[PDB]
Amino acid sequence: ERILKKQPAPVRALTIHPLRRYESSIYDTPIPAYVIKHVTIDIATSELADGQSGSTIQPFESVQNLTLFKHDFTFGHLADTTDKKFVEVFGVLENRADDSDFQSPDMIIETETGHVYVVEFTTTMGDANSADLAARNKIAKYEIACLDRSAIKPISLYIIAVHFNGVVSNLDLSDEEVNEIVFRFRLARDIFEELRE
Ligand SMILES: [Mn+3]
Ligand SMILES: [Mn+3]
Repeated sequence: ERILKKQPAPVRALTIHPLRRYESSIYDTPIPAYVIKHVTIDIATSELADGQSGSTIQPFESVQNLTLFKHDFTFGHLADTTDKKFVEVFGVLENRADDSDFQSPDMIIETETGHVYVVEFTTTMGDANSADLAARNKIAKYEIACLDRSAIKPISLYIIAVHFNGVVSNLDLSDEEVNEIVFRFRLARDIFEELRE
């Protein structure tokens, strides 16, 4: 029996924390070798020093999944790929299903206190300004569904947008957390360019 579910109700509203720009600080860090075979990927995680950026990378990968490989690999240490829909957490609104019910952000996290956290990941091959635009596009994509459902349980909407030299996010990230996202993105780009052949 979970006593945190017995609290007075929180304000039912949508919270969006402000987007911040983060720069990576990877510097001259070893990047693991990879071997691609017809795909399977063996990543030489033995080459990394204990605790350096990249410690979340697993040595073996299997890859219909090629188009989203860069996205899924970059954020794989934070969330596995999902098809969890708004409707699985909230049910339909106004007694009629619509397109918003079947949107699927990267994460929908429910807490005992009754808040819901919606998290969306995205990438860009451009610069930091491109990453900010990508983050704002994902806010635009999910803001209507999150606002409407905040009437049921309060929602906070979080975005992580990665580029080659940093992250735009409204999470409060450490240098090491920024570096892990960027490090994985850079490696995913290297692998993807060879996979596309
Ligand atoms: Mn997704
Ligand atoms: Mn995404």
